[PDB]
Amino acid sequence: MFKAVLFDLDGVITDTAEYHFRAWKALAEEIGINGVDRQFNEQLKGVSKEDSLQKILDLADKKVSAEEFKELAKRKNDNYVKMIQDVSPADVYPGILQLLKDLRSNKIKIALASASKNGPFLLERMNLTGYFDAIADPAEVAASKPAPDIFIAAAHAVGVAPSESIGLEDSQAGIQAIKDSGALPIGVGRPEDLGDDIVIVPDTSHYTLEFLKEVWLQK
Ligand SMILES: O=P(O)(O)OC[C@H]1O[C@@H](O)[C@H](O)[C@@H](O)[C@@H]1O
Ligand code: ALF
Ligand SMILES: [Mg+2]
Repeated sequence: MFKAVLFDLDGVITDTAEYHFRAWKALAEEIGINGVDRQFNEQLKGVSKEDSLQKILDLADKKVSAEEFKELAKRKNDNYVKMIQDVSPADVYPGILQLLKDLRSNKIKIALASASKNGPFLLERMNLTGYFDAIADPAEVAASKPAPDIFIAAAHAVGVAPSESIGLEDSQAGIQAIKDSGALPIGVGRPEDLGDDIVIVPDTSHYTLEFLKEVWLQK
């Protein structure tokens, strides 16, 4: 039986992938780049703040100064941080709170494997901090998603091997990170976005302990 679950945050625990998208799209447009639509945004999910900005600049073969790059990343973060101030426990996605309770009651470790530097603040807004045994610090890993490092760090932080863990993700980059960590991925979203080669559920209500057990036994 698996011994840990490694959670992505944005688009898994709550609908903040939507807010990252809106904030990045707004930034892109301010700089005259119009290609950040929902389809392109699938390439941005899971990616660090700096890598996100770079992917956007690349879309338009645009170069900015180092000073401008720093200011643009700050402007997007400042906007995003404003957007999330009113997040509350009411915004926890369906199933997630119950899953945390059920994991905790079955002595399964719970770790956050988020790229977001806003992760701790969001878990506090949602009254979830006390369910997490560890939060992997995304500033500490030498490499970000789709590198596996953040998932490996999350597993190690709760004393479990990645191979004894499930990872939950909504992104292409994050699914790849889980695969390369040795943990078992279960995605949430559309197979058209996340692939047909892993288990994908259509919405978070499917993330029950019963189902995670259902998947572990088979794969
Ligand atoms: O800018 P932050 O809060 O550090 O977030 C980093 C990344 O965190 C990931 O969880 C999101 O999927 C990305 O969209 C985001 O860019
Ligand atoms: F959506 Al995340 F780390 F929270 F990629
Ligand atoms: Mg996500």
